[PDB]
Amino acid sequence: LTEQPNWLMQRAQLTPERIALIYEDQTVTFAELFAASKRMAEQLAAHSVRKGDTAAILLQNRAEMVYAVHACFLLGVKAVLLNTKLSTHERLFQLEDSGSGFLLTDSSFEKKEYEHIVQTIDVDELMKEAAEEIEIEAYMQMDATATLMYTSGTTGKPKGVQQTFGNHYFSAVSSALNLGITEQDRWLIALPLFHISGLSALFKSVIYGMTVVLHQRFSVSDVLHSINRHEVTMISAVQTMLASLLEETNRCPESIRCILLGGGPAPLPLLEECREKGFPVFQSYGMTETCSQIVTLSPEFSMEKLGSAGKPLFSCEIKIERDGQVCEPYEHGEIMVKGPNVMKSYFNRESANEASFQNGWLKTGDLGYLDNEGFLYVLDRRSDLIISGGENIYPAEVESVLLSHPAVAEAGVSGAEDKKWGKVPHAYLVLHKPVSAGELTDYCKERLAKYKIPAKFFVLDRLPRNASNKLLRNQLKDARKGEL
Amino acid sequence: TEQPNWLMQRAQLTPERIALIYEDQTVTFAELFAASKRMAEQLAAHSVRKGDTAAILLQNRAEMVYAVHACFLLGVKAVLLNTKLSTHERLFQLEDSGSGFLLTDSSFEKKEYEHIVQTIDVDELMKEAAEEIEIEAYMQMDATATLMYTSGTTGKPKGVQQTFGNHYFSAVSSALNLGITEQDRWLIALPLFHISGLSALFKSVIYGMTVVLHQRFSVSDVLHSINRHEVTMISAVQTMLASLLEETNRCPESIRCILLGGGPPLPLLEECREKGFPVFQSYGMTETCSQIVTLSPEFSMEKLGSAGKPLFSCEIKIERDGQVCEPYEHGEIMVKGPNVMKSYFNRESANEASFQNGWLKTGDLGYLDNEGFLYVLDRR
Ligand SMILES: Nc1ncnc2c1ncn2[C@@H]1O[C@H](COP(=O)(O)OC(=O)CCC(=O)c2ccccc2C(=O)O)[C@@H](O)[C@H]1O
Ligand SMILES: [N]C1=N[C]=NC2=C1N=[C]N2[C]1O[C]([C]OP([O])(=O)/O=C(\[O])[C][C]C(=O)C2=C(C([O])=O)[C]=[C][C]=[C]2)[C]([O])[C]1[O]
Ligand SMILES: [Cl-]
Ligand SMILES: [Cl-]
Ligand SMILES: [Cl-]
Ligand SMILES: [Cl-]
Ligand SMILES: [Mg+2]
Repeated sequence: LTEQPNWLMQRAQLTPERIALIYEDQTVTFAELFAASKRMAEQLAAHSVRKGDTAAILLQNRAEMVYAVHACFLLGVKAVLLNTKLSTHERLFQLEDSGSGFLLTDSSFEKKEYEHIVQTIDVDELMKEAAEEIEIEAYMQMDATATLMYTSGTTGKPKGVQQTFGNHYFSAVSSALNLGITEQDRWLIALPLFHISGLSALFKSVIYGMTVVLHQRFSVSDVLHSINRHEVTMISAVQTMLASLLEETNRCPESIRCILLGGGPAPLPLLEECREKGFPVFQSYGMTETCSQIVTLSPEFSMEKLGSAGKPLFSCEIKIERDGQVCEPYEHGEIMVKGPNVMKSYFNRESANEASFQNGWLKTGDLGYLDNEGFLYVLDRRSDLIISGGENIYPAEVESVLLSHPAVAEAGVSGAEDKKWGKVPHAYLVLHKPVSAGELTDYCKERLAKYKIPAKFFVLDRLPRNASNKLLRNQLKDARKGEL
Repeated sequence: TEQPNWLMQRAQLTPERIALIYEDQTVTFAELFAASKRMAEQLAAHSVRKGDTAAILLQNRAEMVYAVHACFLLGVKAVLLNTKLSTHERLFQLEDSGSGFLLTDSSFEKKEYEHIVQTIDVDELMKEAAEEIEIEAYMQMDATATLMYTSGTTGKPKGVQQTFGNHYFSAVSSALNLGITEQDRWLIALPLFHISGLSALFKSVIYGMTVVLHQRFSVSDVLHSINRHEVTMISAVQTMLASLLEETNRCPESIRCILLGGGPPLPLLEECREKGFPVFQSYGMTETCSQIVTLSPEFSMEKLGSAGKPLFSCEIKIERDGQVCEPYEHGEIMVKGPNVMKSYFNRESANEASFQNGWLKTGDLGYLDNEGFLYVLDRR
């Protein structure tokens, strides 16, 4: 079991002089990281931040933010990670809903807009203060909520995912049983730390005793220099980052032994060149609810199983279900997951919890299927499913064939009411060059069943997205002009 | 509170990975699961039901590995019996453990146990046809997986109840300590009824790692097996380490870790650190389901003859007269962690005497230096 020694505390005790964090070319050892985090904890403690409270963190990727997360752990305070791209309204909603009483942030955000709800605290000025030394929380309770992270689904109001210390621990372990651990391993994070893809590395770090090379943002050149300067072996990335890394290099940096690719679907041709040029890409499937990846695939299988998300990590389980009955191979249904990395429950979401759980299994809201060998193929969100005359239209499928076209930069497919059929597919595009709708229909013709092809076409400057750049399909109708 | 069966899931993930090398045949994990499922079905035919306790009296064989897993797949507590013990020593443990069955073979005399347990000849058992059964696809973390008896003086042997959870966290903690590599293969010439050997079987299904298995230790045999199968991890006691040093000058380049367990010695370590042998000194016991403290080779000159530091998730402290001991101040070593045993089987007195607030009094003595390294002395 029910408790473990604090990960950072014990890691500092075991290997004090291992590098914990590399940011901006400055280095921080685990002993230093613990000292910093303990110091920040004591400084927070002087602001009436008591054990059992809830603190929200609104920060860009800095070394200070790493301190803040650990400081909350050492104080025994639930850390709420806030997406920095949220509107003032969205931030306030999550602040209130989470029951945060504090907001750790800096001068780059308008802290004054939230004083009326929570006690705001500037990180840089907090560290300039003096404080009475406190005795930290030396033990993490495995079933205690460590961090609260909000879902970014395009359906309904965002839910707070309760991630336990146990969840994070088993995420780190399962991943390591899958990827292996060397003493020379170093992980580069250019993804935000308020997202689970970035946050989880901080826990991998102290549990493995592994150095995290931290970047505030992703630039291909800064990353490539960083990889070579620090002998980076592990890197986490989304599709666009991987695509950009291929444009700027012929060969993959020898130092890199793993590229954990997640967050969504990757186009087959992109993966095919990674195979070609020796990029060790690990396709993965996971969510905030699962504390990161829960299903991963090995470069050995990328061609063989190109479109596949892989198999469950050790200790983890997946199944495909439809109307309560388990699906046959290739039979489409809802992806359900299970394992010690799966969240406790959504915070303060009675309806969502009851509905999303069935006998210890989590309904992910994702549609997909398994092949004969059990490899997972993710399809699309169920909520975004389009029915055209009894037939199922997965927007991600049509968006993919549209995206593959050169003149098409962004594609969005939505279900519009039709008389002849239940709904009809509509394509909302952003374009690099102009494309004739004839050449476009003649492009979808060779790649899609007739009913899948978008009846009409629209053109825009941008597509409706939330703070996670996820496409808001229900808001597509409408923003702008459409030609034929 | 539960994980899918390690062997079953491992077989699902990487079916074709070698699970076992029992020279010189090979068993894939898919094969290991198939063999272990068959033996389970054959045992059920002998009225071996879930919740029962079965004793295993075998020496290092592929069939012994199947037997352990067959118990897990059946939901049967496995008692691993030391073959070097006398007959009355095993009879005591059979009575004590509450075993209903004894799995063994021709090398041991059945009907020298039949008057106390129902005996089954594993080799005979395998030849028999049996109906299919639905295996126990889940391991409960808090349920007793194996029962191993304390082979030590100062009292009648106690049965250590080792949970599936204990074994898992054992395997994980050592991984966090030693690291896992795709090309890793562990060599076990130690007896499988001792936790030093048994734990490797669990590392195998959890890591997805090949175990090269020997019956006994013979230095020439081990070195040939090391190079033929490219062993990278080796478990050994000092007698084995002194032998391998007294045979060849150069350490096989394939080996990356030599996990030394049991007692000390000090002059022998220098002969390894200078000869290129990556020896890892460790402090562990049946109670802690293997090692709980290991010592990295890089800090062996500075740490002299130290046990090392606790594995991740694990804790050690030194106590005397109920109070904590300062650095270098002697006292009893006390361990704590998810790899530490729940309780002795049917030993209420020993349980209360040995456990104080989730801490296990080891019955051993030692201290910690300024840098927190464990230096171990002796038993009471
Ligand atoms: N592989 C794949 N295919 C298709 N759809 C996919 C997908 N992976 C995720 N998804 C969809 O995104 C939803 C989950 O999004 P979030 O809840 O906000 O969190 C994540 O995306 C987890 C990804 C992640 O953690 C990551 C990202 C980048 C590099 C590494 C890692 C990592 O696992 O550590 C979900 O609903 C699903 O439909
Ligand atoms: N190191 C040391 N030192 C001193 N002492 C000791 C040590 N170690 C141990 N020790 C002792 O002994 C005992 C215990 O015993 P048992 O329980 O019976 O068993 C054991 O030991 C275990 C070990 C192991 O496991 C091994 C390994 C691992 O870890 O894995 C490897 C190899 C070998 C072995 C106690 O009591 C103490 O005291
Ligand atoms: Cl809102
Ligand atoms: Cl390591
Ligand atoms: Cl459906
Ligand atoms: Cl252990
Ligand atoms: Mg498992």
